Amino acid sequence: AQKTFKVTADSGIHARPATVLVQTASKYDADVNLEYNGKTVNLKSIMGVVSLGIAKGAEITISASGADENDALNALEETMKCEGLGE
Repeated sequence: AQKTFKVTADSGIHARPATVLVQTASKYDADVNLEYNGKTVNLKSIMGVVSLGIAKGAEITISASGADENDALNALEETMKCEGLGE
Protein backbone atom coordinates (compact mmCIF):
# COMPACT_ATOMS: atom_id res chain seq x y z
CA ALA A 1 0.00 0.00 0.00
CA GLN A 2 1.12 3.66 -0.28
CA LYS A 3 0.36 7.14 1.06
CA THR A 4 1.44 10.58 -0.11
CA PHE A 5 2.72 13.35 2.25
CA LYS A 6 3.93 16.95 2.06
CA VAL A 7 7.25 17.74 3.82
CA THR A 8 6.85 20.68 6.20
CA ALA A 9 10.13 20.61 8.17
CA ASP A 10 12.26 23.68 7.49
CA SER A 11 15.52 21.82 7.00
CA GLY A 12 13.80 19.13 4.85
CA ILE A 13 15.09 15.56 5.26
CA HIS A 14 18.77 15.59 6.19
CA ALA A 15 20.54 12.83 8.09
CA ARG A 16 18.78 13.16 11.47
CA PRO A 17 15.12 12.95 10.30
CA ALA A 18 16.16 10.31 7.75
CA THR A 19 17.51 8.22 10.61
CA VAL A 20 14.20 8.44 12.45
CA LEU A 21 12.23 7.23 9.40
CA VAL A 22 14.67 4.35 8.77
CA GLN A 23 14.66 3.16 12.41
CA THR A 24 10.84 2.82 12.18
CA ALA A 25 10.84 1.24 8.72
CA SER A 26 13.52 -1.15 9.96
CA LYS A 27 11.07 -2.76 12.39
CA TYR A 28 8.90 -4.30 9.64
CA ASP A 29 9.13 -7.25 7.37
CA ALA A 30 7.54 -5.46 4.40
CA ASP A 31 9.71 -3.80 1.76
CA VAL A 32 9.39 -0.02 2.44
CA ASN A 33 10.11 2.62 -0.25
CA LEU A 34 10.16 6.39 -0.45
CA GLU A 35 9.45 8.03 -3.80
CA TYR A 36 10.25 11.64 -4.59
CA ASN A 37 9.97 13.30 -7.91
CA GLY A 38 10.13 10.02 -9.84
CA LYS A 39 13.07 8.60 -7.86
CA THR A 40 12.49 5.59 -5.59
CA VAL A 41 14.69 4.54 -2.66
CA ASN A 42 14.79 1.92 0.10
CA LEU A 43 13.34 3.46 3.28
CA LYS A 44 15.60 1.05 5.27
CA SER A 45 18.75 2.91 4.02
CA ILE A 46 19.84 6.24 5.56
CA MET A 47 22.21 7.17 2.72
CA GLY A 48 19.47 6.30 0.21
CA VAL A 49 16.97 8.76 1.81
CA VAL A 50 19.59 11.58 2.31
CA SER A 51 20.72 11.32 -1.31
CA LEU A 52 17.36 12.74 -2.39
CA GLY A 53 17.95 16.26 -0.88
CA ILE A 54 14.24 16.39 -0.01
CA ALA A 55 13.30 19.87 1.09
CA LYS A 56 10.38 21.74 2.66
CA GLY A 57 7.30 21.79 0.42
CA ALA A 58 8.21 18.48 -1.27
CA GLU A 59 5.50 15.87 -1.98
CA ILE A 60 6.60 12.30 -1.22
CA THR A 61 5.03 8.91 -1.43
CA ILE A 62 5.79 6.17 1.04
CA SER A 63 4.88 2.63 0.22
CA ALA A 64 5.19 -0.72 2.06
CA SER A 65 4.73 -4.22 0.60
CA GLY A 66 4.50 -7.35 2.69
CA ALA A 67 2.94 -8.97 5.72
CA ASP A 68 2.95 -5.91 7.98
CA GLU A 69 2.53 -3.32 5.26
CA ASN A 70 -0.56 -1.66 6.70
CA ASP A 71 0.86 -1.29 10.26
CA ALA A 72 4.22 -0.29 8.67
CA LEU A 73 2.45 2.63 6.92
CA ASN A 74 0.58 3.75 10.01
CA ALA A 75 3.81 3.71 12.03
CA LEU A 76 5.55 5.88 9.48
CA GLU A 77 2.72 8.30 9.19
CA GLU A 78 2.70 8.78 12.98
CA THR A 79 6.53 9.11 13.11
CA MET A 80 6.28 11.77 10.44
CA LYS A 81 3.49 13.66 12.16
CA CYS A 82 4.87 13.56 15.73
CA GLU A 83 8.24 14.86 14.51
CA GLY A 84 6.77 17.79 12.45
CA LEU A 85 8.48 16.30 9.38
CA GLY A 86 5.41 16.04 7.14
CA GLU A 87 1.73 15.44 6.92
